Amino acid sequence: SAVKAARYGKDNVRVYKVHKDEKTGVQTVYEMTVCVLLEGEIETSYTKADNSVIVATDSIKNTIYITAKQNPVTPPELFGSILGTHFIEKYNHIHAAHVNIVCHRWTRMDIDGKPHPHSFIRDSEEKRNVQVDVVEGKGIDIKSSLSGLTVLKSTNSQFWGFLRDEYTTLKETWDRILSTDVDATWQWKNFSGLQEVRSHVPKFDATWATAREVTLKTFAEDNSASVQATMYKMAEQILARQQLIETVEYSLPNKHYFEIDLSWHKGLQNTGKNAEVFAPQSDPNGLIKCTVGRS
Amino acid sequence: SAVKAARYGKDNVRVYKVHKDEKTGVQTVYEMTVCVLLEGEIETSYTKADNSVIVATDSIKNTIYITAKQNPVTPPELFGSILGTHFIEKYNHIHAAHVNIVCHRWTRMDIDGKPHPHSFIRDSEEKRNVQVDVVEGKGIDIKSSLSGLTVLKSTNSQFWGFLRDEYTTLKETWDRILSTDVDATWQWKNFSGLQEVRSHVPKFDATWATAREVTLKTFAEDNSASVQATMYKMAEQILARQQLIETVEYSLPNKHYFEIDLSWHKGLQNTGKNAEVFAPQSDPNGLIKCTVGRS
Amino acid sequence: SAVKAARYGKDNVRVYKVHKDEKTGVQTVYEMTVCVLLEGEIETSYTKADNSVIVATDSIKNTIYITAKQNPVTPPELFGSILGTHFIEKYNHIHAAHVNIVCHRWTRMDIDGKPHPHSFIRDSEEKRNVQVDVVEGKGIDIKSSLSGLTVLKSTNSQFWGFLRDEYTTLKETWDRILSTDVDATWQWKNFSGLQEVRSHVPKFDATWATAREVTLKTFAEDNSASVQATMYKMAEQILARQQLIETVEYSLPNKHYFEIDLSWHKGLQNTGKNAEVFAPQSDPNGLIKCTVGRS
Amino acid sequence: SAVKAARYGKDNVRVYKVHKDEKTGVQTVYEMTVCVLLEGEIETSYTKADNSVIVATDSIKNTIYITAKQNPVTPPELFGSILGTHFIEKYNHIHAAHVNIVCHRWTRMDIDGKPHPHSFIRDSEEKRNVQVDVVEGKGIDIKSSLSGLTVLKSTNSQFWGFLRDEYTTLKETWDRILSTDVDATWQWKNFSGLQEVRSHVPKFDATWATAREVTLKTFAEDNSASVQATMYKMAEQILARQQLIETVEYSLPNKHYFEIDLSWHKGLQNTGKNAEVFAPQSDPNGLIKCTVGRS
Ligand SMILES: O=c1[nH]c(=O)c2nn[nH]c2[nH]1
Ligand SMILES: O=c1[nH]c(=O)c2nn[nH]c2[nH]1
Ligand SMILES: O=c1[nH]c(=O)c2nn[nH]c2[nH]1
Ligand SMILES: O=c1[nH]c(=O)c2nn[nH]c2[nH]1
Ligand SMILES: [Ar]
Ligand SMILES: [Ar]
Ligand SMILES: [Ar]
Ligand SMILES: [Ar]
Ligand SMILES: [Ar]
Ligand SMILES: [Ar]
Ligand SMILES: [Ar]
Ligand SMILES: [Ar]
Ligand code: NA
Ligand code: NA
Ligand code: NA
Ligand code: NA
Repeated sequence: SAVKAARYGKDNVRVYKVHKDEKTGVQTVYEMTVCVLLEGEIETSYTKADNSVIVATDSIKNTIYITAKQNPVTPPELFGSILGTHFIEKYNHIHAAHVNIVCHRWTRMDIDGKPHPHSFIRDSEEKRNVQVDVVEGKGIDIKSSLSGLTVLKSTNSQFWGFLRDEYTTLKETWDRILSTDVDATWQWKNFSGLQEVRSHVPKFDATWATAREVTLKTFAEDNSASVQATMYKMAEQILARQQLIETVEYSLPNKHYFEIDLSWHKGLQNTGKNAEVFAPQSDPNGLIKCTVGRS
Repeated sequence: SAVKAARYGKDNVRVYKVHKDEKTGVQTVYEMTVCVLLEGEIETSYTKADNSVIVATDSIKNTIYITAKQNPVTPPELFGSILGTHFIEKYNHIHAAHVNIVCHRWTRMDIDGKPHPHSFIRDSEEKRNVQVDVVEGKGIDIKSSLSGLTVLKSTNSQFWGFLRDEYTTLKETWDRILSTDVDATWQWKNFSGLQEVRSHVPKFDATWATAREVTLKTFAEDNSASVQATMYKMAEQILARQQLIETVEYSLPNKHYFEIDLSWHKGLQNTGKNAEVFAPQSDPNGLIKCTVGRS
Repeated sequence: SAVKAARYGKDNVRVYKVHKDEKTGVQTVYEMTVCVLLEGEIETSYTKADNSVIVATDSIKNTIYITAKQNPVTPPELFGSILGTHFIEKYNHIHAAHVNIVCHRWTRMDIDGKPHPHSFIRDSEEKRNVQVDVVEGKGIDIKSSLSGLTVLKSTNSQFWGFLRDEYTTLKETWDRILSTDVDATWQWKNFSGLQEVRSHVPKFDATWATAREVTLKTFAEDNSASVQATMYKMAEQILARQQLIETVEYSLPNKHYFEIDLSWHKGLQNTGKNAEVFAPQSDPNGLIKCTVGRS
Repeated sequence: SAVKAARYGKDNVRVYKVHKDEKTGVQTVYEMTVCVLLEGEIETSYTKADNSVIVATDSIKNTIYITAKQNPVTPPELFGSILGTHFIEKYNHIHAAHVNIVCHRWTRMDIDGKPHPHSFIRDSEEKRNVQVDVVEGKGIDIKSSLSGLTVLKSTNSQFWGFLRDEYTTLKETWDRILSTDVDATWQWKNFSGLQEVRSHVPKFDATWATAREVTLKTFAEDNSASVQATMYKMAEQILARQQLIETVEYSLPNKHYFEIDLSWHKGLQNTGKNAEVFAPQSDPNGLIKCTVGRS
């Protein structure tokens, strides 16, 4: 046998960091879950019980904590880059670092009108994430995303004119519910190293903000021909609003809500135009993915 | 043997309902998970295979759906009452109905400044719930609650002067993080029936709003002596702001965040006054409950 | 206001312990999640910021770990008792200790026929649990249970002759699937203290074994008239097989599996006697509880 | 813009099927969760609101159910192939079908010694899975796996001689606990179509059985130099026992259990050779992956 591929490291490192403006007295907190996996000349640790090549997962956990103390942890794209550059610059036999960051929401609380200086609320389970791959002599590839953004519109969603054969039972509809959890990824042009990443830093928040803003607006205003048609509109708006983005990716569940025929009981009318009460369906669910780049 | 207690019914009924103002064109959606358990003279179904006494769980699922079409599903306290009264008035041998409702958030989206007429976002996993027990010849007891409200303050939390013996290793602190998920219950005075419930309807939202408002403010403004001291302050503020509430209950995890000594590495300083990076601890967690009523 | 009820302590303490027979070289591992909540004269910690009355949750976490080192952690009923007695005997102002233990399965692996001396497998997510309430001057109440025991029979389950009214749509069936997760609790006679608990120790495993054995057999052999009828049979068999048990409790979901009419497509026959393919329904689910004691 | 990649279909289709030997009266049940995603000339559904190209996700749900009635659902590798071939042979514009199956355990119950003819138990949350990609004019690629297989050995695991620098705090150990959840994938040689898949059918169970048997034995008998060294041994044993397997993949968390220094309290000794009580750590966790093919 032989080692064809190998990576190893530390998953699920929970990390908190506070910033104290000792002038204003305003505190900002950040919270993330971090994973770092390394590659390189580490095959012997697998084939020959040679641990001499292993930076211990424990130590990678140390490094995450250390790097966070020594550097800003915002924006995620930058922290990832700094963390991954460390591993490949520090160790000769380590040739790639793979850094996934999941960011958790701590939104400043508004109390009696006023933004409060050090109290926070998890106002969603929506996440901002990054995948940052730092390969030696290749640069830094960054996939940014927002995920777990759960939305529902009660009308202005259609689905008609799909293929009908002897497998088809679904009725054409000109008015349905559409609900999804948004998973959106945008992939940056290759950067050459930390310097280039640092030169674009303001763009990372900007593009994230844009992605979320477009997602929410297109969803609410579009008279959806299908999930397919609506997600493509979002994607092409994002690509047009930031040229450092090479591709845009959406994975979207169709979280169906079924009409309930209630007419067997007192001729009660609750379908079509009369539909008021709906059965949310835990499963199964439609799943729709698309990758959109420039023509 | 003999049947000492028995209840049965349907759990986890997912329910959606839209309201369309066909004037304005504004739609409001509601989503909940419903459980109804019945009691009465149903022992024979257990001891003698006598199914004649059983309203089928399936049918209870029907009734939930039906009741929702025939009535408003807001406020939860009212829907519960209507649903539970149905069972005990309809069936002679059914003497109590137990109705738990969990309400899901669908907050209207703000698009380009403007409230959108039919698009919604799950802007938290926080729930509003009710437990409504309708017992025949006894009235309607209602426990309302908010839950899953996750908060964190970065300072203005203390814990010193606790008992110290040969089991104690915890250091006194005059500045720590405090994070919790809020579970708050307030118990209404017994109501006599649907009429009395209907006469107070506006109070149910009001009190909920109050509970959440007090919870968030007391948490942010209080220089916490302990979780114990801070939750009692919330409870007594709620009791004072609504006389139809008999008791107030808080269950609160203490979701610890530990300091990370980083001084073994380059004499780096990250404890006490220097603390910037923290290890959120998934487990274990402190748990603190209190029931507070009037003196 | 005033404190009506109060308890506090530590939840979700994960605990592992190995036993090494240094004779045979056979190791036995145990793993549990532990919660201890205390009561007593602790109101002032809530009303007056008086922390002097508080055994710190941290210290309760210490005590769990310590008690486990100093004592056997099997059987759960005994460990609970020892742990809870500690708190009420140690502290004057602590008058009750509430101890929930959840036990995790580590079943010895069979390798090449032979029981292996120190390798284990989680061969189910089924748990053995205890609730042990130690109240000062009142003794020790113990609720033992098994839970998360998930079963399914493909036939020999019936449900006919239930009430039919204008809410009923469910068809009578003389052959259906029955699936559930078993939650079974048996409540011991009050014990006077640790001595009495120690005098019965062998009974705790025995009764657990019995409960599981009866549960599985009655489920498999009974031609079920209903969940109601089948669970009562289990309960009365357990009560008859151990006189130190005062009551037996079952909570059981009915995890429905629906027939799929496939006759719209090539007159394919998949209902009634022809039924081969079924839709497992995540929700909603029937829920059936019973408490059975002696006549 | 333009569509770079696109797939769509139905996720989380829950499926049950019983087999009745009407001779013996022995029933066998099967339960799985199924996902089918299609590709082809479907870009217009995204760019031009052209639904004419879409086989509705609903219909794909039908097809899963239908295919299951018309064919055996065991072994998973075969069902996948049949299901995926259907889509690409049926529709001109559909050029690839992607079929993930997750299999759920229903192990026949042993009652009073005897295998019971129609009663079953979920005796683990361990799954057997397949990923079957059917691409038109390319054949059938199959990734089989077992997952969620959770194991722990109490000794005979070592970790020493890893790199030590100014990031390292972890102590070398010649005796620790090793716990993991096993995720093992083995990738078959490309098959040309359904015929070739059918010609190897007996091998699929065999290889699965082998994978699990090797996994469990190597884990229990190996004096682990590291997770790395132990997983490679498993992989090379599997490759040697089946030549139709091209590569073998392991993803493995290191689910750490920490020693508890209890010496601050009554000089109690619970470290090194004395260690009996351990803190299972929910997070973070070491993660170790390897892909092993033939030299
Ligand atoms: O928007 C939709 N896209 C689809 O592909 C689909 N299939 N069924 N329903 C659907 N709705
Ligand atoms: O606020 C707190 N209350 C407690 O009871 C406690 N115990 N440890 N830490 C604590 N913090
Ligand atoms: O066993 C059953 N008990 C019930 O109470 C019931 N209700 N619907 N189906 C049922 N099956
Ligand atoms: O088996 C192990 N492999 C590793 O790579 C490692 N790192 N810390 N501990 C470890 N144990
Ligand atoms: Ar952070
Ligand atoms: Ar969409
Ligand atoms: Ar509703
Ligand atoms: Ar609090
Ligand atoms: Ar234990
Ligand atoms: Ar049952
Ligand atoms: Ar199946
Ligand atoms: Ar391993
Ligand atoms: Na390097
Ligand atoms: Na009645
Ligand atoms: Na006491
Ligand atoms: Na095709």
